[PDB]
Amino acid sequence: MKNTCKLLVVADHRFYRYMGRGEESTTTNYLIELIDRVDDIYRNTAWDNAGFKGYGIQIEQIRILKSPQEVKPGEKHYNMAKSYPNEEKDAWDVKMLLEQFSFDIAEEASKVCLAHLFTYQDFDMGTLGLAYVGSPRANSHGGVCPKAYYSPVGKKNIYLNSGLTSTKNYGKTILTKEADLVTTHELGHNFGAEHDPDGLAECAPNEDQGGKYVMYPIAVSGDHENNKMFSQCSKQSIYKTIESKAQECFQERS
Ligand SMILES: [Zn+2]
Repeated sequence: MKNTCKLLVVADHRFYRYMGRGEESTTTNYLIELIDRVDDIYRNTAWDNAGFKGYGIQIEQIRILKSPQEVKPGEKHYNMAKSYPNEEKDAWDVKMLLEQFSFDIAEEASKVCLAHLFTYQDFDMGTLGLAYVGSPRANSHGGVCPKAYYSPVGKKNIYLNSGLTSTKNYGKTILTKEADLVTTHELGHNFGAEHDPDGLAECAPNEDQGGKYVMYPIAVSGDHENNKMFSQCSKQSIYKTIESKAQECFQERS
């Protein structure tokens, strides 16, 4: 039916050079494969533990920004060669970066269920990504489905159906299996999931119980059985969002 959230996938010049080897083919295939692996997790998840399954993601359009964005003095762009505010770090403040991407990609984002940015930046405090949390409410801007949000400062309409993933952490490239989980997790927020309560052991098992689920606030290793699965807490939240938003912007799988 309408069980697929089409994506606008964007790779900046950093991801192109460091993850893609300066090759459009390589960068492109990497993203295509990663999204498909993430899609397997979503598609096989039974949100109602019964029959509400088969919902996933699929790339609608891929954009590879081979080189940085020629910028002028006092202006900033998410694909600009240098980082903001501290260029020396070559890693933006993740929050400002997600907002900038949303501002600059507004036009295209209005045409897709979700827009996701892939970069290669070593964000402070082991941060690997960020994304706006979705909601079942139609007038709630964040997450799945485009809903114009007038940005007082931006002086224009933007869409908060976005998120980003970085495959660099502590000076090195993270593992492929870790990359898959960062994106699953960020898309998870987009799909309506909040962080698993570090209290309710039902949603945050001990290592001898299979480990944490993908939406735990501290990045899982991906070594354990539960690491690439959504908890009950996440299933309930995402089910709620999907139930109403799927009718809103989900399409059929191509
Ligand atoms: Zn999170």
